[PDB]
Amino acid sequence: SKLRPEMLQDLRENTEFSELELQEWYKGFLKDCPTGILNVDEFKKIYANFFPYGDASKFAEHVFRTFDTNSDGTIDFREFIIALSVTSRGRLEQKLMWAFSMYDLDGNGYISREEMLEIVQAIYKMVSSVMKMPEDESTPEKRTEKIFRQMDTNNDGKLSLEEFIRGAKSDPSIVRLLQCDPSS
Ligand SMILES: [Ca+2]
Ligand SMILES: [Ca+2]
Ligand SMILES: [Ca+2]
Repeated sequence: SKLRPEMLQDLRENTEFSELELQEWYKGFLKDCPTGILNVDEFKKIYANFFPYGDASKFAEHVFRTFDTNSDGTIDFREFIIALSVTSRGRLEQKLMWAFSMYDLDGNGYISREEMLEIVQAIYKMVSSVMKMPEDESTPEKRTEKIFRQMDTNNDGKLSLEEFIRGAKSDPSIVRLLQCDPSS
């Protein structure tokens, strides 16, 4: 019912959750996923709460690939909570590291254009029914077109991690966030 003391400490180190929150998350996790393992179909049902199932499905699949760090087809409680912790309470630097690890489809250390386009397409499909887009990045190809041509510094047609991180920071939602840096 409850995390072992040895387990608990490993997760306090690798997440930004308190012990109480970890115990509460674990209980609730087993509550909702009795096997102790989340598979892809389950993960799609989670996303389907927030956006329509069919639409959200391909994005969900990519997220799952990334959460599933050992890459076996399921997510244990550890992979879940660590992924949750990073994405929801991580440093900005390490959020983008994780986002990069998602876009780099074949895990070679570079995002190719066709890797980018693919993710961007999935985000657009999930969202299509409910958010209405800017004007110039209001099509996956157009967007992928903006991103590369703002982020590919050395022009090899690939994004390195450092290119990725630097460029993301001129996203408006980051430009906003950064105005809240408590270093004033
Ligand atoms: Ca796994
Ligand atoms: Ca790649
Ligand atoms: Ca490059």
